[PDB]
Amino acid sequence: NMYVNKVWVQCENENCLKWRLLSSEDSAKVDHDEPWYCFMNTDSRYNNCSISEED
Amino acid sequence: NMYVNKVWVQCENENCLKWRLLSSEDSAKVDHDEPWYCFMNTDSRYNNCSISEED
Ligand code: NA
Ligand code: NA
Ligand SMILES: [Zn+2]
Ligand SMILES: [Zn+2]
Repeated sequence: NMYVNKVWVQCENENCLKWRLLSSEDSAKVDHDEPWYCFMNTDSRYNNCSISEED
Repeated sequence: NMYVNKVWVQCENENCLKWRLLSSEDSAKVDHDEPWYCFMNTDSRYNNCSISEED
C-alpha cells in the first residue's frame, strides 16, 4: 500500500524555473498539457517567481 | 515538469499498519508483489513497528 502525499512542480518562466511543493490533490488539478507557473500555485507563500524555493 | 520526492508506504503487520516516509528512490526499490513491513525501512529512525509515525 503506497501513497504520494506531495508532488514538486517546476515553474516554466524561463527566468524562474523554481520548484514548488504541491499537495498531490493540487498536482492532480494541473493541466499537464499547458505550462505551469508560480502564480498558479494555491499556496500563497510560494505563488510568485520572486519568492525563493521552500526549504 | 513534476517530480515525486517522497512516497509513504504502509506497514502490513496487522498490529501496526503505520505509514512510513520513503524517498522516491527507496520506494522504487520495493517489491510491490510482496508485503512491506517497518523492518524493511532503510530509515533507522522509523524501522520498527514500536516506533510512532513520523510527524
Ligand atoms: Na533570460
Ligand atoms: Na490483533
Ligand atoms: Zn516562477
Ligand atoms: Zn510496522
